Amino acid sequence: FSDKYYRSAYMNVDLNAVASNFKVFSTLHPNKTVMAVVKANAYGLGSVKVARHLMENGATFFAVATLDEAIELRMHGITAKILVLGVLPAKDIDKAIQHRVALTVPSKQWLKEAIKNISGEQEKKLWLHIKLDTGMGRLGIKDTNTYQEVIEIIQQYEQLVFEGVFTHFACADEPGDMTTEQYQRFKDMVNEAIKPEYIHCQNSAGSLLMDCQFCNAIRPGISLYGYYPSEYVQQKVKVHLKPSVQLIANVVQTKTLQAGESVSYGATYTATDPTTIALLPIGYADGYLRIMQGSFVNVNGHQCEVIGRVCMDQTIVKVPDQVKAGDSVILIDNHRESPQSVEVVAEKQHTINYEVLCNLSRRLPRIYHDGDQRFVTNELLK
Amino acid sequence: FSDKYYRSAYMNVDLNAVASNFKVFSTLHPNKTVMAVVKANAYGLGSVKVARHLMENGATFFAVATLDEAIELRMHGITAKILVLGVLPAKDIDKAIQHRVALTVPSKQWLKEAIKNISGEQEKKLWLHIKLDTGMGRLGIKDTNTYQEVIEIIQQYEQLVFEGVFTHFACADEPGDMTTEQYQRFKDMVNEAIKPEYIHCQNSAGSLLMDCQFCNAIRPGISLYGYYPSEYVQQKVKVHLKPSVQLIANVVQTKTLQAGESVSYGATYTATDPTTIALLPIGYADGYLRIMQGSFVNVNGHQCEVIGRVCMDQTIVKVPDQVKAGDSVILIDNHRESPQSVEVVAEKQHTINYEVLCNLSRRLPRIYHDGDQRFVTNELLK
Ligand SMILES: *Cc1c(COP(=O)(O)O)cnc(CCC#C)c1O
Ligand SMILES: *Cc1c(COP(=O)(O)O)cnc(CCC#C)c1O
Ligand SMILES: [Cl-]
Ligand code: NA
Ligand code: NA
Ligand code: NA
Ligand code: NA
Ligand code: NA
Ligand code: NA
Repeated sequence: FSDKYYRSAYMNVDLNAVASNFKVFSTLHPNKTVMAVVKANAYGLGSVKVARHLMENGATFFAVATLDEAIELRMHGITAKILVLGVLPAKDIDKAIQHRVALTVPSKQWLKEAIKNISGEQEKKLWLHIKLDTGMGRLGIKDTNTYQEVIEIIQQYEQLVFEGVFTHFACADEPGDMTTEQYQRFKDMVNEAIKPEYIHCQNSAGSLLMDCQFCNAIRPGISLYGYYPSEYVQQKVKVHLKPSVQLIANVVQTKTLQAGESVSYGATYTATDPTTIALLPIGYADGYLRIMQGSFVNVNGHQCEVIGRVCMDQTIVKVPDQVKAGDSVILIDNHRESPQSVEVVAEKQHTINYEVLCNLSRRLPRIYHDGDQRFVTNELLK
Repeated sequence: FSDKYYRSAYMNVDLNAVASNFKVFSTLHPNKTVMAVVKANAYGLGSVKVARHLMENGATFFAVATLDEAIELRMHGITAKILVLGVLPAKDIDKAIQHRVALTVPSKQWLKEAIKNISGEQEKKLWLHIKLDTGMGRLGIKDTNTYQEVIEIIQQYEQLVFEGVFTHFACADEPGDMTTEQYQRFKDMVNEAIKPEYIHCQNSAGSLLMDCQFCNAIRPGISLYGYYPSEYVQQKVKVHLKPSVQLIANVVQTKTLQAGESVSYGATYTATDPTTIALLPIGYADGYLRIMQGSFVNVNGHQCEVIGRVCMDQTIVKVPDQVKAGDSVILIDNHRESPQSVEVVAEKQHTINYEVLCNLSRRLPRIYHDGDQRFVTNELLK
């Protein structure tokens, strides 16, 4: 029954906006493969639906964080190339081979362990992308000799393929020399060995700000979904990105508080004079976190304050008398210049747009728009 | 049956602890039905597994927030009584009837609309619990005349059953007279009409701090899972609750930063002298939010600082030289007196324990423990 929902709170996900943003990247980098980053459930949009729609618009390569994410894509019909960006436990190597998923090599020791765990039951090629650390300081190979040795090991085993090499920028969304230094260091390492088929270093910020002619693939994530990685990037670039997400809830009913009556846990809001309130069927278990108290939402065109504590499943809003049961409320709006933009919500949460999206929980249905056609995913009813 | 998982980051969920906490409440209130609150996926633990286990230990009644949650329980074999605590859209009334789910009545107008939407295709009884507002100030009937009229409407339709009446405390977890006042107001209203089968007002805090002899059912949520609703409640009561959750990740690999090398986005941590770091395969898309930077985690017995920005899928920790790949890291510990307790994590997040648990995302497998038996749910592969 996963195409039905029974509470009027949901995310609208505009797949046409996503496809449009993908085309912007394709057009900016016409000689590169766009390796769409759909990790973390496509940043809360739903990786299965996003990846399927992107394949219909010409995507041929995805990146995810974990093998679970890659297998989830394979099980739901994705036949594109997939790279797992995290480090797979070596004992699970045969599953990556079986499912035709490319893996990240973080170190020489990982590769040696992976080789020891290949049983021979899965005989297909293992596709490998070697990760270089050029300044991010997480896992990755830092020295050129190690990079060369890993390639030489791969060359001694017919089953192992050196498919790609990559790095990742730490500060591409802010001004400074770090990004150019990382890119030059990447080239310096990659130029000391045979070149693989895929060479990639650019996230959304990198892809929006630099050509990087040396690379032949890019890895945009957040900007596919229609968000600039930072304000600095938005200010620097001319390309228009289309926000893909709205968060909507309908007023269940309105109620009148009299002077001296409080609302919600802790009695943290008390009416001074007759005040109309609206109850919304959404709360912090949906990802509309407690810190959202004091924000404004858009109730049928009116800017209305969230008052009292946000509850697990319910949120209270102070509203004008015209507001009635069934009115639509936009809590996250699909426009950057909006008091309900993802960025404004991120500022209220003292965080970044990425986290606002990731917070949106499994309890929210996703309602996908593709042209006239509409599709609903409700994870609870799987 | 049991799912596989391919990244070493997970939640341990101790079902024995949950059953033990349920028994504490049954023993505190031996003449009451314990209506176990398993809304929001049992506060992140997994409502299907929790509810099944509680039924095996004598639970006969659950409460959830939404009809989707109730149907999810029914589809996975739960045959207990279930009350939806939120307001169902009136158009969906036949689905509640079909699935034998009790509904909350918030107002006379809702009931009239619900009645208009009953088609006759589902002929089974519709079980109703009337919600009274005694101070919480959300939806609910606040006046006695309206309460009586709603009961009189229910009495005109053979299909409709007045099964229960309830209210909810705003401030039961803090000192003050509000809770006693609400309880007396509840009794004053309920005593003006015929009494239904179920009479309930106590959440975890209410159940721990008051007998409420007038009521014949209680609605504990967070304390079933082993957490006190507040520090005040913990300080006031002698009953020991057993925490049910650990959040675990294994070190993928360690690495040495030299002086002047930075880590993660924004280069927000720079080593002053040779520093060993560990990479953990968990991040803010898992619910370990960015604000956790600067916290301590427990790496194989050693207290270790989270350094640099927490990423979507990866977290960096500063570690002693003894730490190696594969070491277990406790990020949330199943002990209240711990620097990794849920309450300490909640303080770092500037929130409450409830939200820390709700934040734990669908990407984390839940590994259930029942004695020596172990069972895994991994939503990505479901
Ligand atoms: C998430 C991520 C991206 C996309 O970043 P945004 O465009 O959303 O800012 C690109 N590359 C990697 C690989 C790093 C590794 C391993 C990501 O993790
Ligand atoms: C969540 C909730 C509970 C349980 O609260 P805790 O024990 O976890 O503090 C009890 N009752 C209601 C009904 C309110 C309504 C409608 C809950 O929503
Ligand atoms: Cl990295
Ligand atoms: Na080879
Ligand atoms: Na190129
Ligand atoms: Na709460
Ligand atoms: Na009746
Ligand atoms: Na980030
Ligand atoms: Na979350």
